[PDB]
Amino acid sequence: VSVITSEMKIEVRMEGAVNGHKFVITGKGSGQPFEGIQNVDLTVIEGGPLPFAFDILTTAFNRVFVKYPEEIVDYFKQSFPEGYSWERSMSYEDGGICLATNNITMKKDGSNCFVNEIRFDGVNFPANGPVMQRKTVKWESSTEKMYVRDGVLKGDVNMALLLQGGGHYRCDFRTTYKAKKVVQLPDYHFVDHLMEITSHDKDYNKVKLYEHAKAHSGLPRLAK
Amino acid sequence: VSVITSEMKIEVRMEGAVNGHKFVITGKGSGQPFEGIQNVDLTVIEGGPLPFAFDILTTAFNRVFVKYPEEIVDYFKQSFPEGYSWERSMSYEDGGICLATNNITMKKDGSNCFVNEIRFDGVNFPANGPVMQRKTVKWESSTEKMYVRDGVLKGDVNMALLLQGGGHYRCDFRTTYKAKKVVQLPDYHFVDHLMEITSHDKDYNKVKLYEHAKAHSGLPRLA
Ligand SMILES: [Mg+2]
Ligand SMILES: [Mg+2]
Ligand code: NA
Ligand code: NA
Repeated sequence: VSVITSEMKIEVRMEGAVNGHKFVITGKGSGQPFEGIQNVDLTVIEGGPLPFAFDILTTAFNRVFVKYPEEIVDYFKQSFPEGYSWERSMSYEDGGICLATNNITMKKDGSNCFVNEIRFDGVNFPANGPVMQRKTVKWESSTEKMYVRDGVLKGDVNMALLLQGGGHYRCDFRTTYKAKKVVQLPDYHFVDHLMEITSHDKDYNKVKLYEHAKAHSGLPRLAK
Repeated sequence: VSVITSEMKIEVRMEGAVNGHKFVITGKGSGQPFEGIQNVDLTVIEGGPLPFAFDILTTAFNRVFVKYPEEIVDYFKQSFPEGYSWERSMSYEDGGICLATNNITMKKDGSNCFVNEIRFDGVNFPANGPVMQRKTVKWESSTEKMYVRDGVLKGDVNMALLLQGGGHYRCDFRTTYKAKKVVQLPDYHFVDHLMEITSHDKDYNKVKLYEHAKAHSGLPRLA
């Protein structure tokens, strides 16, 4: 039985370090689990102004916000109220690499709210690279590949940051999703994503995000 | 001018998380910079007993402890008293991966002591893997390849953990060393390492380490 509702709140707190630079970011937002859309307003409370591209942090700021068709098992909505946690490695093509974790649960009060405890760490970003030079524009849309492995769910996605000077900067995502209770496991499937920074101040101490995500089973066998 | 001396103290504090499990470890030790040897006694003060193999943490607990030949530029000893920091990615063959950083400096009270601030994070370690099942025996010796890249020093090394059931579990290290001041840069070279846990209690809440390291220029051209 699912306890998810159409309108739910989001509370997040991220603590981390990139190339040794420590920072803390908090935020509040809301989302529509069944429509696969969400928003969050972020505020850098420690470590600002960040010396690296804020874009590397955005996907860390919940697959429960995905419109899942009836035919596909929803690993995430089943996991609540207890919730689930995820672990992720984000390997950039120039050697830079980030690891992040998020422990998600719903508040015990009927406030329909998700609480997110996030840790984010990145290292080996070249001083003259697009991340430390803040030359990123946005993440392109993507299609995450979902598959079960040893009783848990994995999601791998080829990501790409559009650069200011044109061209792309690739990053390979490897995520492991772990429900806090036994839930039905889904067959191999996909999750399309579109996420962007809808607003931000000069130094990105204030950032607004938006994401739209939908699950599917890939292209039909027959054309048209 | 180097301010390094033959006998120096070591103080370390590591804060981290592996597969979401938080922990804090502190330690005290000593080393001989010129002989390339060092020891450290570690104590898990938070998060114990650790659910993962302690071996994944040991290389995080200073390349200043390497016997460098006269003919090879020593990037590390030159950096003090200011010091240097390092960043490292440790990619295991089964997908597990760890990142760590260490900010190293010398105390300014004349106590000949290195202070180390370490952050360690690991994710994607399979529940049935040797790390989460604590089936590791030790790290084999190694030879780290040192090369300059964009004004800083990189060190890459093929590492391997001997497993209890026999066989090895490989990990590729990619480290970036950054001096806090301008120092002479070295030519491509190598650093041989031998590190081991010389003592530990049942759950590894108490662990003693030892490392021996020496730099060199590789095999001579002639046999
Ligand atoms: Mg922008
Ligand atoms: Mg042992
Ligand atoms: Na399914
Ligand atoms: Na040299």
